[PDB]
Amino acid sequence: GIQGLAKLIADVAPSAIRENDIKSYFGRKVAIDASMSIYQFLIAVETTSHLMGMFYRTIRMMENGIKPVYVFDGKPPQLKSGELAKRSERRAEAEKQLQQAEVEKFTKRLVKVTKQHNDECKHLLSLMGIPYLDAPSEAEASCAALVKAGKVYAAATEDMDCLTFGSPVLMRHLTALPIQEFHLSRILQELGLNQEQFVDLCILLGSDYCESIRGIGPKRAVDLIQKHKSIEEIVRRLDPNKYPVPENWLHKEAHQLFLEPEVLDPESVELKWSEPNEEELIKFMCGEKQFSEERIRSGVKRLSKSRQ
Ligand SMILES: CN1CCn2c(Cc3ccccc3)nc(=O)c(O)c2C1=O
Ligand SMILES: [Mg+2]
Ligand SMILES: [Mg+2]
Repeated sequence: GIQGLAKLIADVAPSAIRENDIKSYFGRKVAIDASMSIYQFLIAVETTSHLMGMFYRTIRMMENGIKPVYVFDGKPPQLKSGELAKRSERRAEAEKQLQQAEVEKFTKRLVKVTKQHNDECKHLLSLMGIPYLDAPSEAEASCAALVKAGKVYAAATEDMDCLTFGSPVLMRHLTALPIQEFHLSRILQELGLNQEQFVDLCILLGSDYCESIRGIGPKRAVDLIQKHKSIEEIVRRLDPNKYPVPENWLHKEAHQLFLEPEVLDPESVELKWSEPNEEELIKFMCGEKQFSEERIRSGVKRLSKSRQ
């Protein structure tokens, strides 16, 4: 995510954020960041919470006429050609910050979406008749591309860096309370920045891909981006003794990653929603995952009715 982005937009561009009832979305298609959704199900208060949340939160969407397409993460982006970055390195950064102390905040970040979580959620979605795509890299980047192409109305994720990846519309809290909807065009207009400049502001705010300048906070960053437009222009004017830039700063590699990310082909995708398979759903959820037969049978019934 982008450190303090949702709070900064609430201060500078409040009219880009709108809170709406889930009843206002009947008939809409959304691209859900499945990796972040599974993560959110695992951290809420062996485990089957990933399947429980996937089954009941998807049935709720279908009961409110929302048609979801789940997008799963592929390989992590590589910023340098010499090194091999792994998503577990971010969880290692979260473990250092945890033992220092916001204690609960860093405890959530340790949680891994395992191989078994992804495969069992894709198995559940197939039985339910819900389509899913595998993104070549970040699912939030592919959710944004599906929106730009007009394939779906919005990207549904808790990840603010979906705006950084260019998603025109971002819906938050769909798998949780009203839906929080962000409009990128309105954000860019109120800040007086184009997408390239917004990506550099997000870098200075704090992203998962590189460091941000120590000493330059959120208000100072907006100002410096409004005046100088780029990070290369800001660094060439900062006092190197007052504000030293990070050593071996990957800000250029992070910028390219956000502007031209590796995304799925939206035209290769032919979205279909099909009838749930009740017999195979009971055998998997109850027979294999020890779920209550009556609670599953009831959910499948609500889901079948939602289509017809
Ligand atoms: C599958 N997950 C796991 C959680 N997650 C987070 C949350 C986080 C932040 C920093 C280190 C670890 C996890 N931020 C993202 O930016 C992000 O993309 C994800 C994600 O997709
Ligand atoms: Mg992210
Ligand atoms: Mg993600």
